[PDB]
Amino acid sequence: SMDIDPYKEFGATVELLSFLPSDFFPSVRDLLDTAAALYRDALESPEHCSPHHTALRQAILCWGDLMTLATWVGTNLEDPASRDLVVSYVNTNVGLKFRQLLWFHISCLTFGRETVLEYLVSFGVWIRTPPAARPPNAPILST
Amino acid sequence: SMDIDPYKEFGATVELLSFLPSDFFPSVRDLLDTAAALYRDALESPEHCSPHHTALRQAILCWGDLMTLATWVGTNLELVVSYVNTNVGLKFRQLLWFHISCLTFGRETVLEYLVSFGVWIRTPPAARPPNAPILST
Ligand SMILES: Cn1cnc(COC(=O)N[C@H]2CCc3c(C(=O)Nc4ccc(F)c(Cl)c4)ccc(F)c32)n1
Ligand SMILES: Cn1cnc(COC(=O)N[C@H]2CCc3c(C(=O)Nc4ccc(F)c(Cl)c4)ccc(F)c32)n1
Ligand SMILES: Cn1cnc(COC(=O)N[C@H]2CCc3c(C(=O)Nc4ccc(F)c(Cl)c4)ccc(F)c32)n1
Repeated sequence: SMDIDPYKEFGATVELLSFLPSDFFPSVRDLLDTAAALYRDALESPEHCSPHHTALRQAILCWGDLMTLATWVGTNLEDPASRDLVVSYVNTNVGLKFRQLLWFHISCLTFGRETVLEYLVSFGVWIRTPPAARPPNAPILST
Repeated sequence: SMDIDPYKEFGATVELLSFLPSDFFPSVRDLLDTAAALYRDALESPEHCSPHHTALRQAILCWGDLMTLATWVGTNLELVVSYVNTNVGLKFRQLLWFHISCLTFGRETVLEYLVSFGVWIRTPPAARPPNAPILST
């Protein structure tokens, strides 16, 4: 009966990240490509660097495990579309969680946590303003 | 792809933990229970506390997502649960044990114990002392 919030220690919460709609978040493919492109040397490094790095390290690997289970279904699980349904669960339902988690951490390193959090409410408020009055410019993430 | 080692930032490797045999590690139920008993308050806290705390936090939750998925397949299809607890179980048993033990007794102590144990257990019956080396504060 323990309840740990992956975001608590970084000044956010699961409720908060779910304020951004599903379709705001980049893909997992695109997210890992970006972590590598901007951070491989630090993630692969033997320094802590930041708490963010530590967490990101763990989430890439954890997504890894979920993906190596997804490959293992089929190549070991005999039945046909009862195999596809599992790999479909993995890539859409859990994938959303990790899309949230990875975004949060790459975006925090790239842009700074306090800037990430402000952009988060600002986009959530903005996107929910209906088209009728919602400005052309969604707010921006920068630095 | 990049090759990240979850142990590297704490001065060990996946290789080095595999030195300890499968049956050295407690069960996951037993590991999570100890995490809670010894650390619930720090793990649920809003401070980082330490890199070990940060990583362990993520591992518990990760194991949780795998259980979540495992409970899901049983009720949404008709096992896959064989693989989750046999193959993947061990990896999290290693990772959970490593971080809990590092916080409990100290990284450098854990690493000394880990080599001394792997050597000791490999010394065959005929000559292995009956008393294994000890892990303690
Ligand atoms: C050039 N510049 C300087 N500052 C800015 C930022 O501007 C915006 O994007 N404004 C947005 C804010 C939300 C909103 C609403 C609104 O009422 N939104 C809303 C949506 C959902 C809610 F739940 C609530 Cl309470 C309010 C109506 C009109 C708006 F223009 C805006 N640009
Ligand atoms: C002064 N100024 C004017 N424009 C700018 C820069 O504007 C951009 O084009 N910013 C982009 C960068 C990505 C991003 C995201 C985002 O979510 N990015 C993201 C973060 C982490 C990731 F891993 C990935 Cl794959 C994407 C959300 C909103 C954005 F506006 C922007 N400065
Ligand atoms: C001379 N002396 C001084 N103290 C003592 C008595 O100490 C013990 O009985 N040590 C035990 C403590 C647990 C443990 C483990 C272990 O790794 N346990 C473990 C670690 C982390 C966990 F999360 C869990 Cl559930 C179990 C491995 C070897 C051990 F010897 C001991 N004699």
